[PDB]
Amino acid sequence: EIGTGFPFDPHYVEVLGERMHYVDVGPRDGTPVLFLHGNPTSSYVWRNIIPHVAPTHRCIAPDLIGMGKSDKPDLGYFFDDHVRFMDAFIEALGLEEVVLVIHDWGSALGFHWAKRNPERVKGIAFMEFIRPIPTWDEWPEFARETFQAFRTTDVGRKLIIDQNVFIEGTLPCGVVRPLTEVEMDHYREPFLNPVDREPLWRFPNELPIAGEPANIVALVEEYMDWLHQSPVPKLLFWGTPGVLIPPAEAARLAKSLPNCKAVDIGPGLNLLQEDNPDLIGSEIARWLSTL
Ligand SMILES: [Cl-]
Repeated sequence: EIGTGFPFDPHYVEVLGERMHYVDVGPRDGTPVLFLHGNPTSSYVWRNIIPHVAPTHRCIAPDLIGMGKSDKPDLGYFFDDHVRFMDAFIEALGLEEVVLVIHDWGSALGFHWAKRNPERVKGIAFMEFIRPIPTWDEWPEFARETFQAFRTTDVGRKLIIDQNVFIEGTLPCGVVRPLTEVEMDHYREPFLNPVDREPLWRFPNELPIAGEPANIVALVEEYMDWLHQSPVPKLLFWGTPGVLIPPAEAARLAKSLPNCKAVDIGPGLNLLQEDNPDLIGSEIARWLSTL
């Protein structure tokens, strides 16, 4: 039974005029472990991983601005807006050195932060993360047509803003096991008002695919170059068939990235946390003990 509950007291901090919500559990001392979720999830995606880590480490898991239980201002919710809010969140909590556990757009946030603050990062655990996607040929027909549809201000907004397709359609397609309606309700909660679904649409329009948008492709190429040269301890989780990171890509990264341990979680698509939380949390705790 994969737990469906979210038993964490809410914490809030004011960041750039907006309230950001975060989970904060574990001992107050030591190096903190910072969990960054992506699209279209929240700290909820970490709920069954954090308990493997909280016995011996501080766990901080924020909700991105406009997502989860964080405030929802009238922004475009560009990656750049998320960079500003996450930078500020980390300083507002007074974090110095951290370990990162990051996923999907959370990973783009983490890597881009790590690149800009390499002396402050003691380890990075990552999974199903954002890397440049050279061609649409890498995706199957349905995914290709859907995400190409997403990347317009007409049909894309109709699908994601009006019809809430990213939550009701895409999200369960990123999990091998069937999500329950209780879990779905936790993922749905932040976007019950359609005007609040703006981040769900801007994120796929930011994905670095076949060279566009050029600025996001450049930013991501930068932090990937950094990641290939830094000796920071790395822990890569991957599954089969995977989505952003197919088994061949995981193998490549496992050998080419310095100081990288790779863990096969078994069956998985994008939300690896929902398919093997026990192994992911267990391995993160284990890996942490070696840092
Ligand atoms: Cl996305």
